[PDB]
Amino acid sequence: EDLALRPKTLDEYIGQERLKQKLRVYLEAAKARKEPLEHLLLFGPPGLGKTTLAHVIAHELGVNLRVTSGPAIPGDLAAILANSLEEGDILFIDEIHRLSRQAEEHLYPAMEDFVMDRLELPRFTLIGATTRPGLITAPLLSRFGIVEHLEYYTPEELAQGVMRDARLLGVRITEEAALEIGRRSRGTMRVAKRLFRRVRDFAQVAGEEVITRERALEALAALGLDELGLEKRDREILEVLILRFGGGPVGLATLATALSEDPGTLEEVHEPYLIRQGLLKRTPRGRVATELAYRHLGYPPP
Amino acid sequence: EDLALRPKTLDEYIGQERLKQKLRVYLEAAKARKEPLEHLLLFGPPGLGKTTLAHVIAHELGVNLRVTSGPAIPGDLAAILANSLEEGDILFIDEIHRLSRQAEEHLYPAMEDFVMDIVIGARTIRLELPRFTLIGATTRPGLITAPLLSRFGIVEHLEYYTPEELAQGVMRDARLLGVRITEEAALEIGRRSRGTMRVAKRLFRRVRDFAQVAGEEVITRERALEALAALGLDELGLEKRDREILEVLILRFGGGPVGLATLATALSEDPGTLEEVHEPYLIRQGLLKRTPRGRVATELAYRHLGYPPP
Amino acid sequence: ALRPKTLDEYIGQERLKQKLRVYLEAAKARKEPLEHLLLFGPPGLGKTTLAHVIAHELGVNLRVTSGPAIEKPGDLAAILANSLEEGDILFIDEIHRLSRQAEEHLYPAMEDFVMDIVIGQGPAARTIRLELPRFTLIGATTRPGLITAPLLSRFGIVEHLEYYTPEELAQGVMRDARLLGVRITEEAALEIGRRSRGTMRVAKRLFRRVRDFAQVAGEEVITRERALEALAALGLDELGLEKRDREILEVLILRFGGGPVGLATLATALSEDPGTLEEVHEPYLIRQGLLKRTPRGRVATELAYRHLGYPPP
Amino acid sequence: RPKTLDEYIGQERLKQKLRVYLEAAKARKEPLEHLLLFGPPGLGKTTLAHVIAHELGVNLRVTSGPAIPGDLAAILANSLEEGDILFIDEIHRLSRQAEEHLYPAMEDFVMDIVIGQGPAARTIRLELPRFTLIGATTRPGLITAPLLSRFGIVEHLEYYTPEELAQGVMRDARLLGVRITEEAALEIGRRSRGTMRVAKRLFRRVRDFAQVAGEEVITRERALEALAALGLDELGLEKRDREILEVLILRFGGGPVGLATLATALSEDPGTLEEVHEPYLIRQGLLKRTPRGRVATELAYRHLGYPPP
Amino acid sequence: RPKTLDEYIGQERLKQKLRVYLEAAKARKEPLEHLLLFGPPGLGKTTLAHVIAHELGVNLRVTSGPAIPGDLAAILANSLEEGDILFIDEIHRLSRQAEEHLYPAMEDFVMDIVIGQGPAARTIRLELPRFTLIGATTRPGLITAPLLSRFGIVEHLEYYTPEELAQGVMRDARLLGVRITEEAALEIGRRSRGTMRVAKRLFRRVRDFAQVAGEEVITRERALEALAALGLDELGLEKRDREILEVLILRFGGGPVGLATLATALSEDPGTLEEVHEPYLIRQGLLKRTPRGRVATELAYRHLGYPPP
DNA sequence: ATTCTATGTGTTTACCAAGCGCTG
DNA sequence: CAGCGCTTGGTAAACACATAGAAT
DNA sequence: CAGCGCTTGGTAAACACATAGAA
Ligand SMILES: Nc1ncnc2c1ncn2[C@@H]1O[C@H](COP(=O)(O)OP(=O)(O)OP(O)(O)=S)[C@@H](O)[C@H]1O
Ligand SMILES: Nc1ncnc2c1ncn2[C@@H]1O[C@H](COP(=O)(O)OP(=O)(O)OP(O)(O)=S)[C@@H](O)[C@H]1O
Ligand SMILES: Nc1ncnc2c1ncn2[C@@H]1O[C@H](COP(=O)(O)OP(=O)(O)OP(O)(O)=S)[C@@H](O)[C@H]1O
Ligand SMILES: Nc1ncnc2c1ncn2[C@@H]1O[C@H](COP(=O)(O)OP(=O)(O)OP(O)(O)=S)[C@@H](O)[C@H]1O
Ligand SMILES: Nc1ncnc2c1ncn2[C@@H]1O[C@H](COP(=O)(O)OP(=O)(O)O)[C@@H](O)[C@H]1O
Ligand SMILES: [Mg+2]
Ligand SMILES: [Mg+2]
Ligand SMILES: [Mg+2]
Ligand SMILES: [Mg+2]
Ligand SMILES: [Mg+2]
Repeated sequence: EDLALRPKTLDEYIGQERLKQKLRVYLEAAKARKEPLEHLLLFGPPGLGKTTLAHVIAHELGVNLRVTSGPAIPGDLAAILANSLEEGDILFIDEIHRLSRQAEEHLYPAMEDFVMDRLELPRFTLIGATTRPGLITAPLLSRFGIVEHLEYYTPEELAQGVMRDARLLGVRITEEAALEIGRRSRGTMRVAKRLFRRVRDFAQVAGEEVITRERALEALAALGLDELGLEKRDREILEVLILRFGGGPVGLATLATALSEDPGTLEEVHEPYLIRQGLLKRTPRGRVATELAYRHLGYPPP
Repeated sequence: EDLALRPKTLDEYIGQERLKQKLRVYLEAAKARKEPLEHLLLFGPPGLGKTTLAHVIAHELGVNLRVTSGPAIPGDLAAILANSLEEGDILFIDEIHRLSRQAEEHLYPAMEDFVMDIVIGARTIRLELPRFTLIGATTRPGLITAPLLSRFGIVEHLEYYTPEELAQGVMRDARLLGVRITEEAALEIGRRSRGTMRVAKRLFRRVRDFAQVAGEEVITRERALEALAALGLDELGLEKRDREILEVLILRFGGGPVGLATLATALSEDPGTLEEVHEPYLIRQGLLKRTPRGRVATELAYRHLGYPPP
Repeated sequence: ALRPKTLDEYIGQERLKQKLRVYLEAAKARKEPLEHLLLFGPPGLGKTTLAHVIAHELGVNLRVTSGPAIEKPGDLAAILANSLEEGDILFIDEIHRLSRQAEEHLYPAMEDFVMDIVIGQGPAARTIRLELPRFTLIGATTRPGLITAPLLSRFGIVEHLEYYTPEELAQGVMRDARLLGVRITEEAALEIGRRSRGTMRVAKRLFRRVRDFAQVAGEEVITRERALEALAALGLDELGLEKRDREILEVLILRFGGGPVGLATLATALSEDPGTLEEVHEPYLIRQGLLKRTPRGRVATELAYRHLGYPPP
Repeated sequence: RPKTLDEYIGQERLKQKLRVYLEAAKARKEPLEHLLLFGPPGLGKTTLAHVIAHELGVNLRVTSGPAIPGDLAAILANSLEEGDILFIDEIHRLSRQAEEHLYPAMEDFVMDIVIGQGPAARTIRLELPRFTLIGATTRPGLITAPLLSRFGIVEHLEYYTPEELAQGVMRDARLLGVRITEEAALEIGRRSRGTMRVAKRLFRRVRDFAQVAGEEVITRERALEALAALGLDELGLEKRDREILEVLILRFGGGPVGLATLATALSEDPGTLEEVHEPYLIRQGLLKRTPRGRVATELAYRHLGYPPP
Repeated sequence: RPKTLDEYIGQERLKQKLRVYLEAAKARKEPLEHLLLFGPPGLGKTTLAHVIAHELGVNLRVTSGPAIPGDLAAILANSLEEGDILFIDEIHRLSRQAEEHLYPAMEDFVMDIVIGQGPAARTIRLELPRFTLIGATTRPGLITAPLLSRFGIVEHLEYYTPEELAQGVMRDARLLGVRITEEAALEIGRRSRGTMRVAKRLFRRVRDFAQVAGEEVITRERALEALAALGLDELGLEKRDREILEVLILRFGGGPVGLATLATALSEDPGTLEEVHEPYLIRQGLLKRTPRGRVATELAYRHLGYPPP
């Protein structure tokens, strides 16, 4: 029924250790003096645990959470702040970058002092989660007390997440299988959950009841994933670059035409992970395959 | 009658073996747990069977399917999601990339958790949607935002077809239309296609027109070859313009690096037309190379044109 | 000006006419609408007249529309759902000018003959699939590279218009004179066609100017000499070159010896932006064989030497 | 909420023909013709619409006149199946723009929809399923001739009787769990103005009096003292209407008076006197509207126990 | 909430002349010429406006650019007194309609008022008292030449030194009742970016860390440990800016990169990188913006402990 | 209901630089 | 071996198109 | 004394002017 298995306690939250230290310090300090938290902002690549952390913060402060969104919302944002906002409650605006300039101009004046345009608003904390903080206007971006950045997870944390999701769903999986699924993940929790669900479907169709390590490996091979998590399309991109063009500078148009691919999807979907993993370089004369790409595909380095 | 005859079941779908070997597993697993399929994205070059596969998936699941177009639809998408969604029904959007960047933000909270953020009036309220499936087919996945592209549970790529699969498609279309055709004629039409099902159907229709005008009743191999030669297609599907491009490259410029503007002006052709209409298939077949110093004709071009290698 | 009404009156595109005749006959025999057609080529070759001729041959109606005319998808929906009957032909000139949002509304309209529209304007908005009659779309464009690949793959028949031989331009000029009441001879028409650049509209323009010159000269029949004098007055060589192209060739032959000159050096010598010399003057010179592009520079061919009355190398 | 036509209280004359029309429509497997229901306010035309829809076995689309021009297309194209029923309460309040968009959809079942929106864009004609439309207006005058011309069946809602009002009071008492005798409900219905809302309100007030009195059953007499304490006659006039008649008869001799002088005498707003109290003084034969003023009829003299003029 | 010019923290260069202008205007019993305050955002121009108003002894009317065209007329008519100060924060956001209504009120103290609400109607010229208008903006570019020409005094706000930021931190600590030493406040001010809000926020974070540690006094070592736990460098660069510099220098060799490639390498939004992290990397000499991409200067190499190019 | 203004986004265009061959 | 010429590729800066929020 | 002529007075029904509202 539910596949987005969100943890509810900060102890169930897994991977953001250096963020968790500061968050625990701030939350203990705010609870010690019976004072509401400062305004908080979360940003990072998609799928890393912004909304989950907002809900966990709401639970840990022990108050209610009022969830809204930027696309959902100028004259509207002045209503939720007073109509259904209690003292100490948290207002969570997910995807806050989409919020209008006029709507933003009616939000930060109510952030420094809890009054609008007098009407006394109760003590409240604003939590904003977005992928593009650069779209938030400087006046609104300057009244955020805490600004935090979400980092990529290590394979062990991804394995822990896979095991927890398996236990909640009711699937018997081994430590090594979860480690393999986490290793093949792209440092992202959502990718790990998706890969685990695909392996679960493969095992269920095959009739297996326990996902042993070899069963996980064969399921991932059927999915078409390397030891680095590369799909078939990424491997084909690297192979075309190495063979058809000698691995030297190519360019976006030439490489896209050779691969029967759109240049935009080659540049904004497939390339970033190869660049992160060190299998590709964006030389000013074009794209270049690194020695790691040569050795990963079983080719003699130049 | 109809010219876009689509298969209805996964058995009639012809040549996506690698994709089907996993799609069958996913559908069987979804049916076993009595749960709808996780969200799906189909992408690839035009003419390979994305919309047909979406309809086939809808038929296989047994649930209804609602068709939407990406260019058709920011706040509207909330209305379409809320008004006309039933538990298990598949929602299908073609050209999902054409959705504005503001209109996918509304799809963000309704794909991982099935609850929407809407404002009434009062204040903000949360509308809980039924457990549905969204299928999106697009040729440019790089125009879909990263969060939405991450919300998709299953992402698949449509690859090209072998000549035998194109021949099977031609035979199926012929038996559906009411035209008799030989195995070898269908194989020739498939070989002259550019690995695309739409191209194969179009070539078959042109050959049928030629044979019907000529008065022939059964399209044999010889009649098919005559019709294809009348169209002006080689054994690799090259037209006359492609042969002209290769001949001018080999003869006038010596086959070496030339460039785009020079080669286009030597042809009295627009360079954009040359690079976007004729060049990609020549590159795919191996008859042309985009070297850093210009366009170069490969040895395959020399052998195909019947010219001595340099 | 004057439009032919049948495929026999259409002057001089033989391979296209041979390909098109069988398609038209087959469509007529099967009592079915014709496949979608795309006509592309350089301007002035007769795309719109071919569309009208095809519409007359099929015996159906023709609705003419322009690419920039359709600003919004609502206009396209109104045209497709109301103005068109079963088997009618809708002609869009300069398809590549269509906006991509409106260009992508045509994929279902041409493949499935259904159109997806959102109506309701608020919380009551919902999607409808307007059914469409089995119409036919003919599209004319000069820049096929600006048409999206899914759209270009949906055209059943795609054809290219070629330049006219001087004899065909002479036949067109003679037809225009006969339909206009003039008494031009064959040699004058052939000369007017030769000075043309393989285009019909320029041939008609030149014939009309020669007619004006001859009429004010008092002659009742346009002889070859009168046509030559009128064309020289208009400023055209025996190959149709203007004065600017002629002086470009003169400068290249003299100031640089006719050898590899390069684009920048020649442009500076001629005091021209090398974005006008390359795309307005060079293409026709290369077409006529008067100029050659070399990895070292621009080379004037021997035919340019002979045409300009200069000694051979 | 009644469901079948036999559960409806007291529209016997209308129900007799409604049964025939509905049976004939069902036998042909064809949607019923468009229906218009006239009647004074307070008689329950929406309940009759619901009963008709249930009898036909078809869903509803309820909408009032002043609801939102273009929303008519939305409501017609969103949730209308084959033979669906659309009920437009207060159909004389529709705007002229919204009125000149419905009769195409009544005579031909085709609606023109604005598709481009925004600036002056084009429209498309769209086909709708065959449907029946029920209209309910209390002011037939504001219904234009073209709008009235497209309605196949036109019927009138008449005032109830003391017995049907008594049945309604019994139904309400049974729903609320209050014990009431037949004659008490008959008295309550008699003192109502042939309207269901008035009968229910009177029953609730009598219930309050009886409950305060600590009585477990409401009999005839207890209803009588409750209605006497409410200040009501055997005809339904309050103390204010009796005061109006007595002022008209005694102070002015019953002759023509005029709105301003009578209102000044009664210390009441002239509009309040004209639009709240007078309409039931008329319709009972107790008052007249002469061009020279307001006159009291002989029925007013008889009712108040005064000697005739 | 500072009140007088002596209580203001650190605009020594501006205060030295502002005191003279205020004294000269006060001695003449005449309001001072309209003043325009330039400066980067976050430096506190509204506090200086309040201080100026208090020193002149007149009332202040706070207004912003997008306040509501006719609201300017109201604020100029009703709430202006002889010598009153009208402060318009964010004055380059003022609409052109309100733009071509304020310059007659600055050069002649007369304004036209629309009297016929509704249709076009007519206007009447009205006389205003002699007042001073104080404008504040961060972007001088959007100030048109006619608007800039009518300001008698134009002055610039500049970034504070670490010592002035330390004084502000001490004032905030005293207001909040937290004991902090001289050197700790100096370190907090040094690790800020010449802005008061940054210093206050850093002080609050150090306060949270010290309170969790259960320390009654924030000394120097506690401040240094807290600011190290925040990933702050001696220049105030966070971990993300140092990572940007490291990626630019190591992965790309420091040469031109471009926004898209660098953002892809950092897994960041290009607009986020350009508008939130780059501006302080510049202005410190650690980054350059070439037409061929972004380049790391020698200061970046020296700062990160890397060998020079 | 139309007009106008803004902002955010998709698409195109104009430098600028680097590299390979010829050169004389 | 030191200009001259052509050819590719990427980076930033313009356009042009929409929506939405505005007043009239 | 029984029409004819005038003079007053009140009652209801029209106008005409505003606002507000809505797209
Ligand atoms: N520490 C964690 N433990 C368990 N699950 C986690 C954790 N962090 C993230 N997730 C999972 O990450 C998934 C998606 O991330 P969310 O927390 O829902 O929001 P988000 O990741 O910010 O969204 P996007 O699409 O990446 S912008 C959820 O299904 C969570 O279960
Ligand atoms: N596997 C298949 N079996 C049978 N017919 C097929 C198959 N794949 C494609 N076709 C036919 O090919 C034609 C075009 O295929 P589509 O799926 O409509 O195009 P597409 O894949 O959606 O690409 P576009 O233009 O980007 S939407 C239709 O007539 C289909 O019936
Ligand atoms: N004949 C009836 N039988 C049963 N319940 C009725 C009847 N008439 C009205 N009601 C009740 O009246 C309520 C609905 O209001 P109605 O009085 O039906 O509206 P209406 O008849 O249109 O009155 P007006 O004049 O239009 S406000 C419901 O509780 C019905 O049960
Ligand atoms: N120099 C200063 N001396 C004392 N308090 C100051 C000073 N600068 C700012 N403040 C405090 O800052 C608060 C007012 O906000 P400011 O920071 O002054 O707004 P601002 O000066 O306009 O900065 P920005 O860039 O416009 S957001 C009050 O609490 C003031 O006490
Ligand atoms: N084959 C032909 N026979 C006769 N006239 C022609 C022929 N081709 C072109 N023309 C004439 O030349 C002109 C070309 O313009 P038109 O065909 O309208 O647009 P385009 O510039 O796209 O060709 C027309 O006026 C037409 O009369
Ligand atoms: Mg986002
Ligand atoms: Mg598509
Ligand atoms: Mg054209
Ligand atoms: Mg009513
Ligand atoms: Mg500001």
